[PDB]
Amino acid sequence: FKRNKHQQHLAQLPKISQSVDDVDFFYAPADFRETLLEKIASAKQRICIVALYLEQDDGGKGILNALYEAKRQRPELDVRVLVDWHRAQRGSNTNADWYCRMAQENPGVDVPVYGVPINTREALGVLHFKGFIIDDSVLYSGASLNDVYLHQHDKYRYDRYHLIRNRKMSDIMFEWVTQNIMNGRGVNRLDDVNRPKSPEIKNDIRLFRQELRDAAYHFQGDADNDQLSVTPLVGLGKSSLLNKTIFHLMPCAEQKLTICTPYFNLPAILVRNIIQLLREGKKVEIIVGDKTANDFYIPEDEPFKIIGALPYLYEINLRRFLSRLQYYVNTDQLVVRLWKDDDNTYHLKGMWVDDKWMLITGNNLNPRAWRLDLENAILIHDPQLELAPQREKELELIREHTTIVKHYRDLQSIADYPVKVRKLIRRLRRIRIDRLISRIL
Amino acid sequence: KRNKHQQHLAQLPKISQSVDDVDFFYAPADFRETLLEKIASAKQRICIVALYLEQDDGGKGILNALYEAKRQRPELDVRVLVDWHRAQRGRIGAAASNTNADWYCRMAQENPGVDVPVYGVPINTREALGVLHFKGFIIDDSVLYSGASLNDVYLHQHDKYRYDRYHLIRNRKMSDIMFEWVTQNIMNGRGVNRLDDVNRPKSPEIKNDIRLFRQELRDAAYHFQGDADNDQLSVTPLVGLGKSSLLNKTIFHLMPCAEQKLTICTPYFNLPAILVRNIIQLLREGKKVEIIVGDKTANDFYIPEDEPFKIIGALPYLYEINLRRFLSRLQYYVNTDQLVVRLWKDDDNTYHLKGMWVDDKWMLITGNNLNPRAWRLDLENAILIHDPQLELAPQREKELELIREHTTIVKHYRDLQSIADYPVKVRKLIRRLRRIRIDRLISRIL
Amino acid sequence: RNKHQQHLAQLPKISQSVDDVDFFYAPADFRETLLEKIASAKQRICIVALYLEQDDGGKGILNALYEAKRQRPELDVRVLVDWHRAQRGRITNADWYCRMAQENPGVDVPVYGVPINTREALGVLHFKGFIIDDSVLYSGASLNDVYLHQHDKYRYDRYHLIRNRKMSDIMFEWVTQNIMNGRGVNRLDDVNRPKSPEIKNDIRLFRQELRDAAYHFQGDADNDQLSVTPLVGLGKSSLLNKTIFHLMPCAEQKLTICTPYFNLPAILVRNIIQLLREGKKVEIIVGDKTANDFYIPEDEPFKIIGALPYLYEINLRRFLSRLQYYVNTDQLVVRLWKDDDNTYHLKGMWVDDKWMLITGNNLNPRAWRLDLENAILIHDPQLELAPQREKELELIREHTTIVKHYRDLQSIADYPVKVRKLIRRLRRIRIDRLISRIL
Repeated sequence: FKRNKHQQHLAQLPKISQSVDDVDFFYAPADFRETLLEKIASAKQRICIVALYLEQDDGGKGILNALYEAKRQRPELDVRVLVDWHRAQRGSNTNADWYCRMAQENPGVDVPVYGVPINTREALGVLHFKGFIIDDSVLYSGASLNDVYLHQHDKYRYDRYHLIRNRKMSDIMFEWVTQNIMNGRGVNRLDDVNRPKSPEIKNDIRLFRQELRDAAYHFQGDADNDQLSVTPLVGLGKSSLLNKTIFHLMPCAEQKLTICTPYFNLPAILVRNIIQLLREGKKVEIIVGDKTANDFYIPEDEPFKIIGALPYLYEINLRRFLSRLQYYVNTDQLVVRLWKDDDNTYHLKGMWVDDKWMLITGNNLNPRAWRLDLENAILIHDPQLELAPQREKELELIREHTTIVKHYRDLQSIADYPVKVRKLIRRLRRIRIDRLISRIL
Repeated sequence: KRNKHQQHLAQLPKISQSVDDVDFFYAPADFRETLLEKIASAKQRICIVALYLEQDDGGKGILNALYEAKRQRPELDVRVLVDWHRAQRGRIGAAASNTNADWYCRMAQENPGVDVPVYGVPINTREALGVLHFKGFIIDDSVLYSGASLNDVYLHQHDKYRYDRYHLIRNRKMSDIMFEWVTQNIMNGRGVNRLDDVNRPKSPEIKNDIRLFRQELRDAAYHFQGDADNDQLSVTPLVGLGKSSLLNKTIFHLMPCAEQKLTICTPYFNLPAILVRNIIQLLREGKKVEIIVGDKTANDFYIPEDEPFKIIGALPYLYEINLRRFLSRLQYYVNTDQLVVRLWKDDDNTYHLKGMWVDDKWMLITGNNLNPRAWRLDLENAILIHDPQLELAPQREKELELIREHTTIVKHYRDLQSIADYPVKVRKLIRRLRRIRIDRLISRIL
Repeated sequence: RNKHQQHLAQLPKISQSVDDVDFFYAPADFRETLLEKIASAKQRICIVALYLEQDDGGKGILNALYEAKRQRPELDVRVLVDWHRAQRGRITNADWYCRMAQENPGVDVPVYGVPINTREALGVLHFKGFIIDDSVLYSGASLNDVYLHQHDKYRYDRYHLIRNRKMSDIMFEWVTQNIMNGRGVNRLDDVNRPKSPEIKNDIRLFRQELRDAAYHFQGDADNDQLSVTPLVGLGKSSLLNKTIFHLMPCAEQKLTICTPYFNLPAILVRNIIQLLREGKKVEIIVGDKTANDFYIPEDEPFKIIGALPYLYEINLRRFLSRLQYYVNTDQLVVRLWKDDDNTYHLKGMWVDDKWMLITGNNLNPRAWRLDLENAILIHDPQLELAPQREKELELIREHTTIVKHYRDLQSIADYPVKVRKLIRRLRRIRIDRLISRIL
């Protein structure tokens, strides 16, 4: 009788109904900045800002000042900021130190900044939960809050920006954050000068992480599969509902799958899916950054550092992949795009399934995100093509700064790389550490 | 003044039990009929846990009786739980075909409206590393407890049988504890998946779910308050996974409490060293030990010497080698009439007896094969009957009478064939295995 | 469920094996069984009776007790009887208990007197039970010639042996704590035993302690299996009395009652009438006046006490009179037991085929307020005792006439002259009503 197990998974997802008028796309980091400030000013009930980090720079200051200002003008407003515990406490003078100063320089005005530790050490888990919850809306982006993400000062970091007004969804997400994160073990205020040091809360974090391993949104679906819907998703570790949905989503492409990821480093299981689609005669588009649009890339004139080898390693991944699937490139089934715009940086994430599904997420679609980090998403089901104008405009602009790679040879090989890079990579591959690196970054 | 072993048993929580509410059955056919009878007359719930439920006449009989009872009483809570991996393959070496899970799907389609869910329990990511050896048919306020799975031979459909043990125990509290434990830990556990769903996942897709599930199971135990002292008839349900389970500890402590005699049934003689050490201590203390195992020919992997030999048909021989090695070392105790080893054999019927008798006072009924596999890898359970007043004596004795009826006593280890006496292909295979020391590995995984 | 079934459903119940319940059908068998169990006892013998008489029958039992204690000095032997009854003739035993103790030095068989009230007429020890190891041999019988059918004349009672560790423990332990170690219990084998007035205040405090002494134990058995529930009570609101009250309305088919002296309290009569109205059946088995132990043949010199059998007959006739309609519809059946000059002492209650109350309770106002009473309640929902239940009722009925009409019972006019005059005198001043509340 029934459909294949992949469509079944998606058909039976709980779905919240959504008005087309209540979904607003933004196409540029500057618009995103201004929208965030506007919504902070006009907020009436609550502001919940979850980000990887909020930087002690002009961009980040702008946001924190706007938060203090909104709380001053409406002291009944429920303002919370949640960032990664470990990231906020490292580069000299840290963000956490700055959050402390801010709280002292603004007495009476209550703007709590909580640090979420997803694991005992940064390398083993970070807060990749995304969402600015403002009243009945969620402004959802992969962006953290700093100069480049907000396009202060002339250089930018490209992300995606969607405002979704939806009482039920925002409640579900606000409430989930309240119970599981804010009131979770081992969450600790970063605006407290006496905040513990990581070792002191090590055991709290272990128990916290286990609590998170099966924390999921719980809500009843109110929408069928014939109408515009949104489905919030959250996950930590291999068997999360998010990861399962990402896995099942890809095979439902009857025509074409599109993927954005900053660092091309797909887990094997998602690669196998890609290859199956290509074999079934479908289309697959993959939009990644050029090595030079990576934020770790160091110009060849400057002093080379160890970390500036990452963009090269991601290129090697892309070139190996393309190499194996050049046949499908030639049939115009597989399309790989390299984004590049002077020395601006690329941070696009997401998944398009035909014209019907749009995953917006913080998920970099790499092994790290699949096991270690706390990830979330919104899954937009648009079976009636109501978002078609905006979907198409967004893809138009994403592609605008892209080259299509028509041949794996168009990508530089290790031989073409600078000498220090070349030596480093050969050393790494000798002892097989390249494989480990790709599982932790 | 009590030794640590008796202390362990004295302090076990125990549920009280009426002698009138314990019914033994002595033959696989009676067990079949009793199961069908209880399915018909069930009023509230039927929970069938088995290793497998086979797509054969015997298994069909049972599944049809389940559908029929649910049709006549739609409020009845019917569940079937079998091993995830076992349900999705043929028997070993036989021509891969339609699996049980495929059949469970057909059944559900051919009986719309009638809700008889069949769940697959994966105890580990691969069959060889954990199977569902939990046992129990929970029907209302009773548990019909056997080692038997549901197929032709276990149920003595069609003239050939597989000998197991069969006890019906009516006890509200115990059945509740077992029904509730299954509900929470298994049925609602991670990585349990319906086998009557045509779209059921494949093992690799749920691999991580199964890993987390197994860890949850590693310390899942019955929790209940004992209502009975050590002067009255009691039952104590036990469940375990892995070396330090409460079951395993109870089995370990149980054996030394034999003031007179310990009796053991196991299908495959392959005792872990720790249980062997206990046996030897009993023999040294001057006590008696009876061990009832199958002859090699009563093993279900045994292949008649006329037929084409296959690799798997070496297992009965390996179990015999284990028995012969054991007896060899303890021949002194055989001679003093302390150690008694029995070989069961009845034409080409097969032997699947499990359990432990401690004097006339304790009776462990279990699915536990008492081998290293059961000790570490599989999800095992039991009921421990404490009968300090000898109220079950008629039935206990009748059961042992009939078990022994098809047995030879082995008076000398030499009465067992040596490798030299075995068929040529067998002999060559075994010598090859022992050369590279794989015999030791085999005995820890089967 | 209605409140009556609910009461019974929620009673704590001890499980019981059908193999461990043995009925006996005749007083002689009961004697022999008692002696057998005394011989073979290994741990304890606790004999509670109204009295143990200084006659051949009673001697037999006391000698068997001394003998068993001689052969096993570690055996815990106790005898408990009524304090007041043991220290008088019929209308003393204690003196005899003293002699026995002196004639058997070294052998420790203590005889305790239990006073349930300061005067006999206001409370007697109607607790019943011979507790022997893990069994209770339960009868209404005291220990004397007729109860034990020594010497050719007998007193009909009921006899059940129930092997059950838990129940016997509960009963043995309850006796230990509440009676044996109770205030105002005193040894009757002591020549220097106090006189009632000296312990009067002890008895008052004792009685108050007894007013809410009840068995405390956890039920181990559901309502789908054979069970036993020990019950004990003193006074109107005891658990026993409540259970007797609730038991009767649970009869879906038929209620059977034995009582030696027909003198039901009004509340139990009202229940009976409700059953009859609901269309159910009620069987009542009592003694003929001549099977009463106070009955004096009409040739012999009449004495005041020999009026009691007549008063019980008047009660029966008044009851039947009011319910003759139900006699006619074959719902109400009244049986008179009579076997030459043997006497009748049957007590109990059958509810359908499912419940059997065995008790010392005469089901009269005295037993309801004044005396220390107990019982065992057998629940047999699976009809496992059906052979024995039916055999017992068969033999009980064997010496019975069915009363088909209240007029078949003699009226006061038909009674001997001295009786007739006495009764008319009593009813003139309304003392008949008082008598029925104290005997």
